[PDB]
Amino acid sequence: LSHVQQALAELAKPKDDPTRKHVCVQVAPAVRVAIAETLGLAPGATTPKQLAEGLRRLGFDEVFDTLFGADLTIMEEGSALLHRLTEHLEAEPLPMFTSCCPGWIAMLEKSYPDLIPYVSSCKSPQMMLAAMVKSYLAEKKGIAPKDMVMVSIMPCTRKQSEADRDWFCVDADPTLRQLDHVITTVELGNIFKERGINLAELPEGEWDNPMGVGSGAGVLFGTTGGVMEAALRTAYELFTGTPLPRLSLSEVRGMDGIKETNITMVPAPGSKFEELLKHRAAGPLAWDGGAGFTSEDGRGGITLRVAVANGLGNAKKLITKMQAGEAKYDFVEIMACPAGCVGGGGQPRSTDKAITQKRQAALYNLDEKSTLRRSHENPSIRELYDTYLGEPLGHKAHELLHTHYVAGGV
Ligand code: SF4
Ligand SMILES: [Cl-]
Repeated sequence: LSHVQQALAELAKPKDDPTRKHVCVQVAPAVRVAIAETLGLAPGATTPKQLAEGLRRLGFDEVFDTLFGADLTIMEEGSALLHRLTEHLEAEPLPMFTSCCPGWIAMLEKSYPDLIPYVSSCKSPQMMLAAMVKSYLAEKKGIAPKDMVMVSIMPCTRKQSEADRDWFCVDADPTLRQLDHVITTVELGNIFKERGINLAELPEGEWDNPMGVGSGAGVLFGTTGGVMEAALRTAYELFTGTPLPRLSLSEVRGMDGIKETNITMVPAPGSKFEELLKHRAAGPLAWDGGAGFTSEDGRGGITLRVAVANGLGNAKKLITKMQAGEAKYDFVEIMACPAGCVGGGGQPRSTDKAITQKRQAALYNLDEKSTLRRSHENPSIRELYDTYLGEPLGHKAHELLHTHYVAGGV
């Protein structure tokens, strides 16, 4: 039985059935914008809450926004970056690579195992949310993890292999998956139509909060610009005490699918970061000790060099020049898909050459695009850490939200 068939089997069970399980679903933003195309409509032609209603009509007991998991990734990865930056100032290496794309993680383990220490140990947004629901939420609702089923709807054909990583399980039992089944945008679209469900004709439903209390998806109003940018912002604003605006990446000449930006950071006055810049300034990626600037009275500062690679072919050319020292970066994100997740392998096929641009544009409302969201300000995220996880990068956070990598692959 395919994973789609297994999830549908769990849903086919009446809710009052003695063997019925608590079936949960989480949905990626890339899915929500592209799902309307399965009806022959434009991207974004169906609202988020219409999809929520549709999923609830399939029989899901919980409907979650993957963005909640993304806030956890931003928290952990932002802290991780700040940590590595900190220990490199006072003399887990640099540059740091992000790790949300399983296509990158796969290529990392098979072709570049010597780069493993440089990669963030953060789990993906979907896996963090999954680990959370079968731990915190299970305990809150008095449900055994074995009686909870976690489904994700993804734009990606690789998110199942990510989920199937052996140790992504509960209490060292690899049969108790943190995330059981992954369904693609087109597969979900096919399920709706085969049941006569038209999303565009549905009323607005509502999301569930992974914290098990309150209303909404447990995510505040506004946008972050994605995990990488928000992780950067997290580190930046703690380091400088000043807000980081939305990033504008510029294309690197001579390199396809590579974008970059330079971010200058002056430590906040009186901070530990100001002490470290002052009191001390004298592998496969040996890293030049950083890009720093200073001046007359000692306005000491460091320049964070960031790169983004789409996709895997273009990424190899970047790594080559990095090892050659021709490309110098501190923070690198590698996505397997040329257009990123909005153009993932699980997305509808279109004749429109600009379909990925339409998807991106329709991702959020002009209202939401104008408002900056910060993960550490999310009351649900604050509560989860204060009352359950402890500190980011800590013991509990490492066990539930972090992972490891295997040289040679799995
Ligand atoms: S870039 Fe492609 S392969 Fe990587 S996470 Fe996004 S959809 Fe999946
Ligand atoms: Cl994810």
